[PDB]
Parts: sequence; C-alpha cells; structure tokens
Amino acid sequence: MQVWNPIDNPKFETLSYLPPLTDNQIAREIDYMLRNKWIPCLEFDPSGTITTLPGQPGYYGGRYWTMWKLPMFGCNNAGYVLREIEHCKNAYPGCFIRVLGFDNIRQVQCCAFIVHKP
Amino acid sequence: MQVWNPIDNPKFETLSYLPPLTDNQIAREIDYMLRNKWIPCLEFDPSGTITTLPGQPGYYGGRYWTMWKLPMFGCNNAGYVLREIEHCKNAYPGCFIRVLGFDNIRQVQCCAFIVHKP
Amino acid sequence: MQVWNPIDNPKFETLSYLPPLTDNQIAREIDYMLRNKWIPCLEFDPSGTITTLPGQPGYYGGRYWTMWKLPMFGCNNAGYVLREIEHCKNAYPGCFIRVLGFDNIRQVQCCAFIVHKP
Amino acid sequence: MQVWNPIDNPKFETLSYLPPLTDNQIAREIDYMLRNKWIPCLEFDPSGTITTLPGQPGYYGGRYWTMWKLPMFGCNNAGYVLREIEHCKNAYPGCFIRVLGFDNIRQVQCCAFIVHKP
Repeated sequence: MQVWNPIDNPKFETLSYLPPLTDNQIAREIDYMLRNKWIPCLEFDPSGTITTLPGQPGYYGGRYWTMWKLPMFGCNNAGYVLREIEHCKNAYPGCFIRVLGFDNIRQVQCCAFIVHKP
Repeated sequence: MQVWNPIDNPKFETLSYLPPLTDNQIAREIDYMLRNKWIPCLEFDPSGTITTLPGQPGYYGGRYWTMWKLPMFGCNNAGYVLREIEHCKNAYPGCFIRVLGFDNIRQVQCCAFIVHKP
Repeated sequence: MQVWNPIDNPKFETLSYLPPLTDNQIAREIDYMLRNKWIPCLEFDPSGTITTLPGQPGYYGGRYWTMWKLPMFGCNNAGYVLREIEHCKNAYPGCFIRVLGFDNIRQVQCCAFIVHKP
Repeated sequence: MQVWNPIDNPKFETLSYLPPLTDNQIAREIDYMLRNKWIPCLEFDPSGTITTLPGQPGYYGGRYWTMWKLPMFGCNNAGYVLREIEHCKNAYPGCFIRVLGFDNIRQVQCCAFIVHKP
C-alpha cells in the first residue's frame, strides 16, 4: 500500500503522467503533425490558474495565452520549429511555453504539450 | 471576576475544553469503540478554516479531509491503530490528524478527536 | 490657502477634531454622566474597520466590541472608573478602548469617546 | 518581425505613445488652452487602478481624484500654472499629477495629460 501526495503536486494536461520528455521524443510529435498537413504555432504566459463566476455555467477564466509571432503557413521541415522555440525562451526565461496545431478543414486544434517551465 | 481571552484562541470540537490528552487516555477511547463493533479510520489536512456562500442555507466549505489508506475492516486489537498513527506522523509532520469510527447499520459516524497538531 | 491631507488620516467620531485629551478633562465627562444617573461601561477591540453587503440597505460589519467585565450598577464616585481603565490597559496593551453610558428609561446610549490607542 | 511586450507595460491615456515630454512642449499645450478661453486645474492621487461591479453596466471605480486648491478663474499668463505644479510636487512627491481644462459653455472637459510619476 502506498499513498498519493496531495500537497504541491500540479499537473499540466496531456503527457504529464509519463516520465519527463527528452529532446529526441520532442521531434517525433512534430513529424506526426506534419504528416497530416497541420500548422504549428507557439504561445507563452506567466501563470496558469483558473477562475470562475457565481452562477454562469460553462464560464472559466485563464484559457487564453499570448501568441509568439504568427502561424507557420507552408512549412515542410521540422528544423524551423525547433529553432523558434530557442528564440522564444531567450527573451522570456520566466514563462511557460506550449505548442499547438491547427486543422483548417474542421476548424479545431489537434495537439498541445508543454516544453518549458520557469 | 475573570475575563475570557478573545485573541488567538481556537478550538477543535469535542474534548477540547479538558486538559491535554496523555498516551494512556488515548488507548481507552479505542477499546470503547471496539467493544461496540465499529471500524477505525484516519485523516489529515494542512488547514482548518471554514467558508460560506452568499445565499445558500446549509452550505459550508472545508468539511472533507484526506483519508490515509483505507478503513480497517475486521480489527480486534488496539495495537495496530496506535502503530498506524506513528506511520502517519513521519510522512506529514506539518498537518493535523483525526480519528474516526463507523457504524455500518445506521450509516453514521460515532466519534472524532484530534491527536496531532503542527 | 491651505490643503487638507487625504493620506493616512483616520478619525474616531465624537471629540476627535479637538486637541488631544488630558487627564483632567477626562474626569469631567464622568461627573456629567453621574449627575444624570447613568451607568458606565468599558470595551476593547483590536481593529476598527467597516464592511458592507452587496444589496442590503442598512447593514454594516464591525459595530460590536467586547465588554470588559459588566456594567457598574450603583456607582457614585468617579475614582473607580479611573482605576478600571488602568487594569484594562495592562492586560491588552495593543487594543483600542472606549467608554460608554446607559440610559435605562429610554434604552439608548448617551456617550462614547476613546481613551487609548495602540 | 518584432514582438510587443505584455509584461509590466502600463499606459496613461492621451500622448502616452509618443516619446517623453520635455519642458518646452508643456508650455505649448497651455497657450493653446488659453487661446480658446478655458480654465486650468490640477489633481493628484496615489494609485491608478480600476474596479467594477457584477451586473451594473457603465459603473467603474477609480475615476475621481483630489483637487489641489481651486480652478484658476481669470488667468492670462502661463507662468502661474507652471509655478503651481512645483508647489504641488514638494508636498506630495509620491503621487501622480494631472492637468485639466474646463469649457463653461458646453460644460465638458477639454484636455488631460500627466506631468509627474512616482
């Protein structure tokens, strides 16, 4: 029998229950988005809390982050996405950073995972 | 004439107005729960405050604590409950700890008292 | 022309716009309450702020203080009220203190002023 | 491509997106108010934040400041407005300061800009 820790144990959605992610395993999730013709993007924010309202169902605060430059339309190689992450983290070394993708035919995001923590 | 102190004087429900509890007087409240065929349990939480809501009668926040492992079904000797409290005290030396009992025929708790303070 | 200061300038109701009160001028407001057959009392509290509620007219929080021992029924000399203030000042040297009076025929207070500040 | 900074970048309404203001171009915005027959005034406050209410459209908190002495009725030279700003700066060296103007025929303010920051 073992006990799960309730104090100071935050989580960050998908892939947060596995061992930490290495640099190889990161450029295998981008070649899967490129093989299906999706569009990469980047974001950053200094905090991650959630706020509500008294009597309004389905309203939450803290779901929008700030966009780095613009979506990378017409991209074929995975060596540019990896270089943009390094430019992002040299200017803001005290924020979180997250990677997304875009399906343009169904208009919905397809991926999300964290690559940097403060 | 004497004056009761209003500053920094919290209380913790049953048995809090008596002198502090010794190790002998603790293993006399367990032999009374065992003589009536009840089931022991343990809990712990870092805080103890209470919160309310504007216009909802009978709603309070801060009434659930975290359970240690599981209720001790089929227990006859009082030397195991005393050993589990010591295992609980080494993992979390900065929390409160409470002892409970269960009546399975009327479905209601039967006792509660505090054994450790931060 | 001169300017009235808006920063860090609290006030405490009646008699608070006059120069500070000396020990002589304090035992002249008690002989005026005793000449009309009223009953002295004492109070103390650590804070002095006021709160409200969203949509309830005439509700304010922070209007009750704590009472020292009991009202002084049947008191004729002013040397006891002055001695009780000194007993109150040694037990709680970090609170405010107020002096009250009671009219028992119209059931309403008649006086109030501050004698000690933290 | 360049990125606009989202962290710790407050703004103060009109003329805040231009380079900082020198002493020459502070005595050119007053001769424009004097040529149209308007009335100068001054203000100061220690903070600059805004607050709202749950369900009341068009209500905001933090829109009133404190007035220095009085509006300058019948003023023709711009050397008095410049001297009053210096008297205001020695008494309260930890507040913001604003300059206003008044049109008495349409009853509406005509300008506002900041001249001192903490």
